[PDB]
Amino acid sequence: VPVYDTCTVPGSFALTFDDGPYGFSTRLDSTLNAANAKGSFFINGQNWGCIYDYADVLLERFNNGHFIASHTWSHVHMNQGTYEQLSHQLELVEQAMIRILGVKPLYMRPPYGEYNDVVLQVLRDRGYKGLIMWNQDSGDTFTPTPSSAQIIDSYRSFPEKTISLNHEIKDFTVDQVIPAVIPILQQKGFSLQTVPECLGLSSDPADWYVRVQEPGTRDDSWTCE
Ligand SMILES: CC(C)(C)OC(=O)NCCC(=O)NCc1ccc(C(=O)NO)cc1
Ligand SMILES: [Zn+2]
Repeated sequence: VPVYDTCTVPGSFALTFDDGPYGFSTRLDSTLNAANAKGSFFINGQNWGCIYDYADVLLERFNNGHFIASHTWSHVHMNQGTYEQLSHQLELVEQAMIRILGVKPLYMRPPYGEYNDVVLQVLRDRGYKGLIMWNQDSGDTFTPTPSSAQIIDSYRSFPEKTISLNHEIKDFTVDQVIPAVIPILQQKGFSLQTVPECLGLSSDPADWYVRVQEPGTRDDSWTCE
């Protein structure tokens, strides 16, 4: 399975967000949508909330041209897992997306940026088309953590074709950094694209997923317990 860390489209720039959705996600998506900016979201199943509790955010995201991909169910260190454990960690996110959205993801980003040959083999066997890394880190999960002002200033020098790592579980990323950096990036000529678009893969959202069935209605299976 191909590994990607840099966009190819001239002028493109990918704002990407891990570990969500979260309690600030409707604000984040409103900010992106107001600027016609597209985000790439690498979601968990049970990590900072249960994916089924975020079904409405997920449906908005899915229907507004944002890219949704897997970050594993439990945010595991994938190099420590057996083939079977990793398959289960991916399957569980696939199943949530099937129930909520009717589709399976075709892409994923490994927690901690950690992957090996077992990970790549599982992704191949499960039909994934790519493993998505990044090439600039906002620093929003560094510890000690840089200030929002510092992170915004770093964004002023991230070049074209950046795939930037952010975490939407950080309130200041949603409320301070992204509202400041969207105009910085758009006004200097960058196109805020999803990762598949910026890789010269498809710009059609339907090409980022595999349709399985019609979206389900919430029932007692929509649980992480
Ligand atoms: C147990 C918990 C989960 C609390 O934290 C950790 O152990 N962190 C280990 C940090 C690390 O090794 N490298 C830097 C890094 C890059 C990307 C990601 C990631 O997954 N972004 O979404 C995480 C870390
Ligand atoms: Zn993560």
